[PDB]
Amino acid sequence: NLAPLPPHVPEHLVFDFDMYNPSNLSAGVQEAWAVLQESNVPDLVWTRCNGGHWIATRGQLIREAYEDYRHFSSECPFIPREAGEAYDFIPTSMDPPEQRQFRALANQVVGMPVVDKLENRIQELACSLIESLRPQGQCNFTEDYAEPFPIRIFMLLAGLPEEDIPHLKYLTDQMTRPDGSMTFAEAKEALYDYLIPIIEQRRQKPGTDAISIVANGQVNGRPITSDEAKRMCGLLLVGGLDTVVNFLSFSMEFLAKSPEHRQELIERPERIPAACEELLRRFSLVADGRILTSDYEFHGVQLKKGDQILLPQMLSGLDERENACPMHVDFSRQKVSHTTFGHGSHLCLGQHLARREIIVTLKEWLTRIPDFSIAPGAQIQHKSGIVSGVQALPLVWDPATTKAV
Ligand code: HEM
Ligand SMILES: CC1(C)[C@@H]2CC[C@@]1(C)C(=O)C2
Ligand SMILES: [K+]
Repeated sequence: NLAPLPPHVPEHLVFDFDMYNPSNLSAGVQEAWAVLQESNVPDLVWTRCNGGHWIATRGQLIREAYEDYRHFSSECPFIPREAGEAYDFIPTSMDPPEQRQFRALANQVVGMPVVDKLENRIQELACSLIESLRPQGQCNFTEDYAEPFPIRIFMLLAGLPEEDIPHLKYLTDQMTRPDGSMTFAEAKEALYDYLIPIIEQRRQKPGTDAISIVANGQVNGRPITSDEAKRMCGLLLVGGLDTVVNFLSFSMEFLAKSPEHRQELIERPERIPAACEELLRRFSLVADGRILTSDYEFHGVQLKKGDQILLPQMLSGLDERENACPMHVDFSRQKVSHTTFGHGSHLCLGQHLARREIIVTLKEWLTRIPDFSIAPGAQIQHKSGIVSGVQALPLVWDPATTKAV
């Protein structure tokens, strides 16, 4: 259903793309979004779906807008509008200058030095999951690896019990791919209800877990408030539970369908980090945006104060003006251009954790289960939203072709 076109939006710029249910979804979600880059589609279009909003369709505009926080504010960064208005996670809902003191604190719980200290446990968990799967000759990848591997690591980092995963995962998914049972505001209220007593507990009796570190932290040398600590911890949980989880499934679906790409990584393992970057480009998965702070003419188009603009991080790397033959996965691609982890002052703080999780997965899986395929018959379905994903990924292999390490 289509919101009436506002007076200021030109009719020739209308392209009614629905970011939560794109027309071409059955072709694969990145393909469905890539319809925005077909030959006669402008660089900046308006969709009347999901309340009405702009979409930048090309890397050049996506990058420019993410650099210009004075015109394109993160105070309302999600479509639809009621989700963006309710969204108050820190640091994402803040612009410079005030955003930066909170980044610095977040970076202390998810930054490179923390990832270094988690390295052994990440390795161990990946190995244990894959060894337990190996003799079985099949798995449901999304439930059996893509979910438990990154999520258990996050719950370890945060000092949260694993049995809380089903509830937290349900709430996080309502924020990014809602099934309709909860609004964003209701899912956020429920995440905060979970965190409130845990934050108070850990301010009274600090531990060394991520929640204690945020809740007792300072920002530019003054103490964080309880409310700030909640709004930061909520975001960290969303990052831990609904990013890498989805990305792994796109990457493994691809590797299951492409024996020659797996053979490349089996024959030349040194290539894994490069392969991780090219998969992060091809199977990019996030699309959020910004709100106009004022009336502003951008690339010949009159934007009005309060308009929302979706700036899909997914699209920059898929743009043939950034990467030739963008739908082709080439592990030797010379200049891998992408904004998969975002761009500008909100560049992902979890990207070092994400890459370590991805590269360990590829190394440890291909080492033990070098040969596998999609279960015969399976019609793999994607789902689209703020973070896109894979509904189910049934894999099979012959245990005789596997290796214990
Ligand atoms: C493949 C995995 C990941 C992708 C593709 C991803 C992508 C993104 C993108 C696109 C943004 C910027 C959003 C904006 O500008 O509005 C971002 C921000 C952030 N992400 Fe990641 N993310 C991933 C993994 C993680 C993980 C594992 C964590 C935490 C455990 C995390 C924590 C953060 C935080 C805290 C921010 C906010 C930074 C700020 O606003 O200054 N992300 N992520
Ligand atoms: C868009 C994101 C991937 C980024 C980290 C989690 C997420 C859903 C946000 O709310 C900011
Ligand atoms: K808001």
